[PDB]
Amino acid sequence: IPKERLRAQTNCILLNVLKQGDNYVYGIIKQVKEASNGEMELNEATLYTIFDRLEQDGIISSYWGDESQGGRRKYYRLTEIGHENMRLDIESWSRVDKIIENLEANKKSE
Amino acid sequence: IPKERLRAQTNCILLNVLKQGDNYVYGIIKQVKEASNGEMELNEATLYTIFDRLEQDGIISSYWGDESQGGRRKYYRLTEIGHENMRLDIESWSRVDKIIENLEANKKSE
Repeated sequence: IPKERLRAQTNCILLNVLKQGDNYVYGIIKQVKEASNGEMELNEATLYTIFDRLEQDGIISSYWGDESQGGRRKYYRLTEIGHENMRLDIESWSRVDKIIENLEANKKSE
Repeated sequence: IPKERLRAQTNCILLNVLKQGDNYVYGIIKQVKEASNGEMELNEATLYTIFDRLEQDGIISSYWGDESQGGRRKYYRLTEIGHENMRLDIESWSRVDKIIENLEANKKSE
């Protein structure tokens, strides 16, 4: 319950980083540290566990980057399904919020 | 994934009904039908499955109502833990949204 809340919120934050453009682990981790004012310092193990599921479910794809450094670097991209699922999320959840303000309003009536 | 999104959103809507005051199945189902403009017509089986978990985890409590009708009627109440968990949710998720607008802003910088 305290770990389940986080799981969703981490996943949400990570996918929004990939919304800003394709990225690789440390690029993501440093961006998250920055935008969360140091609160959320992500682990590589955590990020890869989450990314390994997301890739399986077709929400993100991985590809090899430019190797003009003399080394491998895995980039991550938000797929088509993942863009769509991200849109439906905002659609569903704003609808929910309309349904809730209607229940707070049906109180005022009754 | 399409069923997991709903599970969370149903749970959220149901707990907000119990925010408006203690209630019993059909009172809840009719209120949800109303505030969702007929879209969400809940099943008793569904509602009770969800409520049986929520009660186990201590988020809601059940009690017997007034029996001046000559019949049993189970009411449901949002517990202390459940009020707190509902507050933390809004706390965490608005923070998340700050973290996201910061990632959409760190783009504009870079």
